This record gives sequence, structure tokens and C-alpha cells, in this order.
Amino acid sequence: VPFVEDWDLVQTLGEGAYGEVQLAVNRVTEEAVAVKIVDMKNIKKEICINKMLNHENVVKFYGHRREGNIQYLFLEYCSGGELFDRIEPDIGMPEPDAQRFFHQLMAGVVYLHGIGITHRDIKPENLLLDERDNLKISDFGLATVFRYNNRERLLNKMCGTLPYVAPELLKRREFHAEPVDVWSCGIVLTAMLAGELPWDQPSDSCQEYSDWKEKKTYLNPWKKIDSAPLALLHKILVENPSARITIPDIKKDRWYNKPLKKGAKRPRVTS
Ligand SMILES: O=C(O)c1ccc(-c2cncc(-c3cccc(O)c3)n2)cc1
Repeated sequence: VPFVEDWDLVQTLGEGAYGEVQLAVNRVTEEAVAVKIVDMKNIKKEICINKMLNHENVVKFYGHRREGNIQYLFLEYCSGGELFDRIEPDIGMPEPDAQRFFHQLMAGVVYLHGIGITHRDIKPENLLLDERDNLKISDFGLATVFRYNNRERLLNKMCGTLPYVAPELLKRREFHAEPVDVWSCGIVLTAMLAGELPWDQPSDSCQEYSDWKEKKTYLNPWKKIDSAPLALLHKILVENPSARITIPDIKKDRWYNKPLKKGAKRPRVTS
């Protein structure tokens, strides 16, 4: 087939630090993909990690091509955009939507952790939605290996996004990777259910974080959250990463297992 390798770049999906992500459509097949364009004038590790990833709740990597000093990563196109834009400021979203998105997030994060990868920057801006509203973890630019040859490596680089970062990343020289991603998921869950972030950062100097540790859940955002998901958040947003709930135990949580959402509305008729 002549021309199958030609993609037209038709729309900008986002500017970034690295550069820019474009929606690309195949000239022949009309298959759409996202093309991440990074001006090298870091990326080898992102590509390398991306080559490892194969999961329905993680953005698929198709390959890459370099043309001089410009790298082109070919990635799954997610037409639903960012989860961020499904969160209504000060409101959140319907609890059954949040639960479903949270289920899919855990699935992605379990997968990543199982192959020894930590994302390190989980937040609604990086969680994308496909045409069926399936959640996809995107952007492995900050990601790293925390397990190799069945041997865990402790992290020491501070990175991520302050409102989503776990307190230990600010307090300790070294920390385990997995509890940090769990914490960020908890912040994402809070945002989905309240449409606001609980604190600027999880530090002793942040009054809102102090209020949470003092269990003042009569305040916002917590007063907006039903008691069942709030009981889960109490187990996730635990300052001590060694006492913080793990994902296997999240999967056992009462709200996590609460029937809330009917299946995707399929067509039907009556007589
Ligand atoms: O690896 C990355 O950094 C990356 C991977 C995929 C995308 C991607 C893939 N599909 C859609 C969108 C996107 C992002 C924001 C808004 C929007 O309408 C679409 N973004 C972006 C970055």
C-alpha cells in the first residue's frame, strides 16, 4: 500500500515544557494518533519506559522516529481529553463516575507497579479519556524504575506536582515509590468528589493539611464527600507511607466495592 506511512498533523492537543502534542491522522486509513514532538536542542528513558507499556488503562506507545534534533513519539489518541475537564470546579462529578474512573486508575497503577514502573506525576491533567470514557495514564516523562530483578530501589529525586505529592517526598531523603503514587490517586479521588484540591502541599506549614491531620472533616473539601468514599480517603491520605493503605487493600475497601453505576447505556426498545 503506497502512502500508509503518511500522517497529517491536524490539531494541537497541548503545548508543554518538552514542546507539543499533535493529533495526527493517517492519510490512507484515517487512524488517529497523538504525536508528541520534543525539541532536543531524558527522552531516551521516556521512550524506553514507553516501550514496556501494554495495558488498557495506560496510553499505548506505537513507536518513535527522530528527524535531526526532533523526536516524534507516536502514542494512543484519547479523544475524551483530560479527566481534569470532567471535574466541575467546586462540585466534582457524580460519585458513580468517580468510582469507575478510580477503578480504572487503580488498574493502570497496579499494572505499572507490577512491571516495576512508577509514574510519579499522577494528576487529572495526565489521566486521559478515550471515546468510551476509559481512563488512560499518560506522560511517562517523569516516570522511573523502582523495581528491577525483583529488587526495589528507593527514590530520592523530588518530582511531581505539589498538590498531588506525598508528604514523605517533602520530609525524607529516600522513600518508597508505590505509596507516593497511591497518595496522588487519593488526591485525584478527592478532586473528582469535591472539585477542589485539599491543600497547596502536604506540609506541616499548610493549615489545610494540618486540619486534615486533625480530622476536621466538617470542613471543605471533606464535607462534600460522602462518608463511604471519605473512609477510603482516610486510609489513603495517611502521612506515614508505611501505614498508608496499599492497593491490594484499596481493592477490599467498602466504597471501592459498592455497587453505584449501571453499565454503559446500550440501545433497547419496548413492545
Ligand atoms: O506521553 C505523553 O506525554 C502524552 C501521550 C498522549 C497524549 C494525548 C493523547 N490523546 C489526547 C490528548 C489530549 C490531551 C489534552 C486535551 C485533549 O483534547 C487531548 N493527549 C498527550 C501526551
